[PDB]
Amino acid sequence: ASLSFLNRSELPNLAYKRLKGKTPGIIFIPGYLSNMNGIKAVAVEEFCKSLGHAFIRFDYSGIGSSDGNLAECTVGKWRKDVLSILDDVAEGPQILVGSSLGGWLMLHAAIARPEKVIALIGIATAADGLVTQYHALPVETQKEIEMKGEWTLPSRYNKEGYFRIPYSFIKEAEHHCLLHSPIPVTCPVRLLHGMKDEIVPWQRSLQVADRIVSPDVDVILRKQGDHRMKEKADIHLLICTIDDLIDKLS
Amino acid sequence: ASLSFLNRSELPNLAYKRLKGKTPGIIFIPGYLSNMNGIKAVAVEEFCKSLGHAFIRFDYSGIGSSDGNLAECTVGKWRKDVLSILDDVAEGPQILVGSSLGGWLMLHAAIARPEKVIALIGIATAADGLVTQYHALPVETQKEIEMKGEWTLPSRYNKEGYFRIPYSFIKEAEHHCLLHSPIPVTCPVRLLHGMKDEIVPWQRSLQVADRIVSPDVDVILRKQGDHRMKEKADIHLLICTIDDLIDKLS
Amino acid sequence: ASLSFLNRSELPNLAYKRLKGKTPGIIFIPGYLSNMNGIKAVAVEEFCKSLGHAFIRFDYSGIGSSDGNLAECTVGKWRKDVLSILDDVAEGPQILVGSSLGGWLMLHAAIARPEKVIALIGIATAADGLVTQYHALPVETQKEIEMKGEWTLPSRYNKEGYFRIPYSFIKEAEHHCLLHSPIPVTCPVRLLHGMKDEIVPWQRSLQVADRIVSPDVDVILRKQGDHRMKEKADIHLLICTIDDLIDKLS
Ligand SMILES: [Sr+2]
Ligand SMILES: [Sr+2]
Ligand SMILES: [Sr+2]
Ligand SMILES: [Sr+2]
Ligand SMILES: [Sr+2]
Ligand SMILES: [Sr+2]
Ligand SMILES: [Sr+2]
Ligand SMILES: [Sr+2]
Ligand SMILES: [Sr+2]
Ligand SMILES: [Sr+2]
Ligand SMILES: [Sr+2]
Ligand SMILES: [Sr+2]
Repeated sequence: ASLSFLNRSELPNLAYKRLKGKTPGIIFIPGYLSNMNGIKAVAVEEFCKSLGHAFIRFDYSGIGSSDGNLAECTVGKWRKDVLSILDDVAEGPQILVGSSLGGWLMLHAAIARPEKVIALIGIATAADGLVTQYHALPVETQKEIEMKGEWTLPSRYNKEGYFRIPYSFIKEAEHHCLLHSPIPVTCPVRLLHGMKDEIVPWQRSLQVADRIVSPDVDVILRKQGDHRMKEKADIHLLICTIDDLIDKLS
Repeated sequence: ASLSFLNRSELPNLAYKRLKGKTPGIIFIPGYLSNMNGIKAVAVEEFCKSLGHAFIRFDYSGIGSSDGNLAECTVGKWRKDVLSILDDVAEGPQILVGSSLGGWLMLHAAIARPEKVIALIGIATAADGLVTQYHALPVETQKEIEMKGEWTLPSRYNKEGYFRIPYSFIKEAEHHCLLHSPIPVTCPVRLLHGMKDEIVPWQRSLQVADRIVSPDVDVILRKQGDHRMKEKADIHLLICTIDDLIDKLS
Repeated sequence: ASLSFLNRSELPNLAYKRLKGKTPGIIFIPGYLSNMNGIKAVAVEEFCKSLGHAFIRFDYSGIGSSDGNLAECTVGKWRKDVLSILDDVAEGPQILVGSSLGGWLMLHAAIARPEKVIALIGIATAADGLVTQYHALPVETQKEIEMKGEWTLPSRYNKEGYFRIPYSFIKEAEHHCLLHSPIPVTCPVRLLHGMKDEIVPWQRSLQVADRIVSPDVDVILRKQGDHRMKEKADIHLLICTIDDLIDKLS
């Protein structure tokens, strides 16, 4: 699909690619600092094309082809980005497919738009992101990060291109945490997670499943899966999950 | 009712006329290139005045008293116009009355706002507008329109003041077609159609009725009715339909 | 909580104070010309802090720390202010606590956002405000106010700092009256009212209760309560009402 832009007033314009077709549509919500051109996004687009269903992928504010100053971006702004795509680009019932951060944000979207969002598929769902890990750190480290103004990440995160996080970003993200309360999502949910995920522990998907009020939640745990879940077999699992969900919803 | 304007940010301001009264209110959504001063709109306003119910009529972007450059208007922009009236002017439960294009757009509005829209009445509902006819044309004609950049309409459309349509407008309108999928409208629907309609075939209303998920859909076919459905007897049918629906909803 | 601002496009920015915590959150909607620093608002914030629940208080356009020209403010604009806080600041399920005008506006908010608003608590709910009293006045007085352009209020209103009201404000407020129709609120509602309220008669809360479609409405009438309901015992009643409702909703 070719490049379009959503004009927003007093918020940065968002770049997106849209495929015409049947509803329910699919919206792909990417991972942290990921643009819409990744392996999973493109694979989901090609599957929707073969099924004849509508599809949207897009770039967060500050990322890829979208407008915005990445230095000022926050989880809260990216949450509103998802809502802008859902409200102003998508029409009719939608299945959300969210990777990592995108899985955190798809939950917010389903809470906010319970009529329009008819199912959720998460991949390595990063609910409550790094706020969880920040608050598990010893208090002295928490005060060191605050004084420094940034958290320099453990080396395992460097393998994915993550290195530093501002203190202000962590504190803003606290407003968007969900695991301290029931998650009022009432639609079907499928949560895929690799058990060798070194960024988001697989147990996070079980915590999300437990908090979701919907009784219809499955967690699919892949023994040798890592955080990106983009090997050929992992793409096949994602496509099968989408195909089975569309069938069930029909 | 006297003339008011809805201020929108980075979208053209919309002209509307609003009558105070009881809810459910009625919103009249006009036909293609029709302003809010037509026979049916004024008749519905007078009926709501006699019943004591709230009522809104308005002009699409680019039309009548509204702002906007008509040359840049699209079905997608007019869809958002309807949503702007429903969100920013109307308060409480609404019955939508849509004529021609307005009947296509009322479906979008009910899909998008299922809590607020409590019933639909369509008149010569132009679901999927002229996209249907464009794609039924032979392929060579489709390429001729694309090369020319406009579709010069069959003469029968000239009788209503329709002559030419840009290719770009047709392709944008493809994003808003509904008949390829279930239409997730769950409220009562009444679809009036003249069987001698030379612009939108009466069978279109049966197709819409079949796709609507709501079990409560009636199609009223008037043997000698034409596209505008504005003879005195057709106005009486419309008012009776509104009155009977308000009674049923009470 | 410390002072934040909601940026709105082509509407005045709103000042608010937000407390992080569990959902359901609470939003306090203040009385006419009241800022967010009143006794009840602060008491509800302290209770939410002790319970660990999220909380928002805010200033209407034109009031307190918010932007806006108070001379141009209307009930309709303040209604949209409430919706802006609910949409753009609050996340997840909310209990609305509305005092006086705020109780009128919380009803609008629950009508407009039936998924997000999960309960209502009103204090001296001023449904249909002073429109009711204006239209009970003799016709000659109504024409005198119209010619003068303002209504100089009975002296009993002066005790609360209310003196004059523009005619234009009264007529705009007619658009937001609710008691002429069923009130399509479907959540639990608790309406507190002092029987010695000289500003809003206690019977107004019974009228609201009767019009609300929800079967789950209680009216709590305090024999010696006045309009502000801010004595220590009235604060205790409000906190107990919130605590009992959160328990019931859990
Ligand atoms: Sr812009
Ligand atoms: Sr850039
Ligand atoms: Sr800790
Ligand atoms: Sr299969
Ligand atoms: Sr404007
Ligand atoms: Sr013009
Ligand atoms: Sr064809
Ligand atoms: Sr009758
Ligand atoms: Sr602004
Ligand atoms: Sr000021
Ligand atoms: Sr009277
Ligand atoms: Sr107790």
